[PDB]
Amino acid sequence: KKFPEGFLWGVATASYQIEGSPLADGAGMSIWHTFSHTPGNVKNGDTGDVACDHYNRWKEDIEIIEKLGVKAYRFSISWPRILPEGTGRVNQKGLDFYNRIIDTLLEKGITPFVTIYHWDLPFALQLKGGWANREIADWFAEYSRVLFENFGDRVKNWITLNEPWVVAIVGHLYGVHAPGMRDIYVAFRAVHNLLRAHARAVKVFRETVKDGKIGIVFNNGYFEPASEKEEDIRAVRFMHQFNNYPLFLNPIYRGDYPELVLEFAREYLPENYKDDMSEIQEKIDFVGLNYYSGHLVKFDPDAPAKVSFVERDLPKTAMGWEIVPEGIYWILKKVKEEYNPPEVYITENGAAFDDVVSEDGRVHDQNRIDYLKAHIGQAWKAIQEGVPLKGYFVWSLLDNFEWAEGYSKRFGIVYVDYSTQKRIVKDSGYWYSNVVKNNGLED
Ligand SMILES: OC[C@H]1ONC[C@@H](O)[C@@H]1O
Repeated sequence: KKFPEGFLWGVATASYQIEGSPLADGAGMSIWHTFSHTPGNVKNGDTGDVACDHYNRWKEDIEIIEKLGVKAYRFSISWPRILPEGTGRVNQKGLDFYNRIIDTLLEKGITPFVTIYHWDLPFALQLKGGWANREIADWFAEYSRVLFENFGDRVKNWITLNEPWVVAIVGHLYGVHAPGMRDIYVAFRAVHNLLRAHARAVKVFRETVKDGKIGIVFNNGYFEPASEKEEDIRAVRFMHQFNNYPLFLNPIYRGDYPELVLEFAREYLPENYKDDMSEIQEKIDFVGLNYYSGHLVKFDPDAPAKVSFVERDLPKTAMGWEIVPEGIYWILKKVKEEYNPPEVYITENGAAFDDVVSEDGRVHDQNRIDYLKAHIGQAWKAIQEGVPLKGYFVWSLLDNFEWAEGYSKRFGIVYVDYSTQKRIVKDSGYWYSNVVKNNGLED
């Protein structure tokens, strides 16, 4: 199964998950700093204080990417390293950190994909309401503009937001991610502001980087119905419209939220939200889709949104996520069918397994090889049926801080021994390196 000429094989990380040294060199606090330093928020009190120490070990890590012959690296920039107070003052040492990474990658022929926002909002902006405040569209545009002015001569591939559904709903409704709120009205104003801020950033990108491309990344699940009942099929319709790309792409491409999202959430959205839609339709260059698992879904009259998940005894990862490789083909087809974006990337796909270093000094993660191979094959399929998939990114290069799970979930194709900071390329890493070299699968 060979991929198109020029297909980008990548690996992906995020600033707070790997860097450590959150307050180094004049950096401002982030909301993940204050959230993880609040007892009870993160499994066994884990924080991003040290993480993978990538803040110091960045050169070695890139050298690993090079040695694996991986062609593209998706990483994110810590907003508070660049603007410690969120707006105003620019921190040169913050710029220098990412300049060195950028220059290094280009020297080695690796393509940088920069995620502008992967969840580490400056604490100083959270004090002014964060994603709840309409003014964040201005704050975000200013931050984006600084990035473009400083890095846009070298970085040509940009992503505004990582998984804005998670940012809004997990952060502001479920309260399990920073800033840790549980208010459905705040959560939907966050959804809306994330859109407005994304669109402002695209608009300034067009004034600042006349040769680049910019897009946005969404999380997606593969939802199937529990039965053939009408109501279960509809529960699936709502879950795709709410949890997957349509919550955002329907505004971007059609100028309104999806119909089942409005049925559920119109009372929570700002009163004149439609006034912002023509601006939200700012043209984007690509869609990034993240994908991990599938979910059986059932109408449920008692559930908060009239939907419950139902367990299936399929193979699961350490996260307890059902392994459903056909979901990545489905989401790929669906996105072309619904919005026909000109380019698509799988910006994250991967798995967490309970990896051990064997006596042989190796990490035999056949379970992860099997997971990757299966999904890469289904992505291959989608390409054969005309989906303009331009790239595929494994989450993650490294084992890292898995948010509220802390270090207990390992997604890397490279093992990190946190006691020593030693990297050990896993079997899956060697395997993936062979698929990049061959531009696809042997089977
Ligand atoms: O849960 C796995 C990944 O999902 N997408 C966002 C990442 O930061 C996260 O680690």
